[PDB]
Amino acid sequence: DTYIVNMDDFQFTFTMEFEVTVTRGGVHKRTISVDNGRPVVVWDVRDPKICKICPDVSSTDIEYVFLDIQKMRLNNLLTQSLWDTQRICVRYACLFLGFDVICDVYHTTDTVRVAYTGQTGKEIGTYMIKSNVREIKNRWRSTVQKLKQLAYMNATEVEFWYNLTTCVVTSRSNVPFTVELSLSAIVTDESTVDCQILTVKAPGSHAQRCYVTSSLGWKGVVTPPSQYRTKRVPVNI
Ligand SMILES: *[C@@H]1O[C@H](CO[C@@H]2O[C@@H](C)[C@@H](O)[C@@H](O)[C@@H]2O)[C@@H](O[C@@H]2O[C@H](CO)[C@@H](O)[C@H](O)[C@H]2NC(C)=O)[C@H](O)[C@H]1NC(C)=O
Ligand SMILES: *[C@@H]1O[C@H](CO)[C@@H](O)[C@H](O)[C@H]1NC(C)=O
Repeated sequence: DTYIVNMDDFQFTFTMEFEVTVTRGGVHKRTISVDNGRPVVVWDVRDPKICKICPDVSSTDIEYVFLDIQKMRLNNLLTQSLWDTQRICVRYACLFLGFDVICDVYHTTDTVRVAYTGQTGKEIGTYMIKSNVREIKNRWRSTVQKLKQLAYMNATEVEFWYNLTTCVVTSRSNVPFTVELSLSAIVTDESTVDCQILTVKAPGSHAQRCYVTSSLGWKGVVTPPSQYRTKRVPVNI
């Protein structure tokens, strides 16, 4: 019931990263990521791409409005007084602890990098986030818990075969991870708001192990290479 949801909203700790990039020539981008992972919501230069297990983000939701305001702010900075730069980016990296928030705020231009660390909003930018912590946590908690579980080793799919050895690792989480062969390699990182597909191929390789290392704090192995492309899960090693 509502009572228990409230307590869980408070107790669950996580981070959200809001980022906006504005470039001279009309190319902008707004994104939301959680737990310092890949973006789960992307607005490209329309409607955003929103991860399937993400809450809906309408034009009036706090997340959308925060990013919209930052975008307008950055446009102003370019037009007003930043001609020594072709682009500007702002990033709010916020920790939601209880109903408190600590954000590190980063601004980047061609020649200048700025960081305001440890902002609590108690500077205006963080204030808006701080003032809406309960709503944000309530909206995102379930999404963030699922994203962690989807990052588990046993939710990770691995196609490790030989034709020329290839290892394709698929994850439905935004949690970062790396894929390494037991070896000259080619590494491909394809990602959408919904999944990550990391492929490592080494031509003329007879590597017998494909390792998967997760930011979540785990490492697993798939071995030996198949002759066919079939999905398996990494084994703790
Ligand atoms: C899937 O695996 C998890 C445990 O996976 C490990 O721990 C994760 C935190 C992550 O680091 C993974 O990559 C690791 O491989 C299972 O969850 C555990 O289940 C046991 C008993 O079943 C329980 O005592 C633990 O508390 C659980 N771990 C936690 C804290 O989540 C989960 O059951 C597995 N799911 C399936 C389908 O088997
Ligand atoms: C396997 O080799 C064949 C040609 O012999 C090629 O068409 C195919 O793309 C290869 N598959 C992989 C996994 O590289």
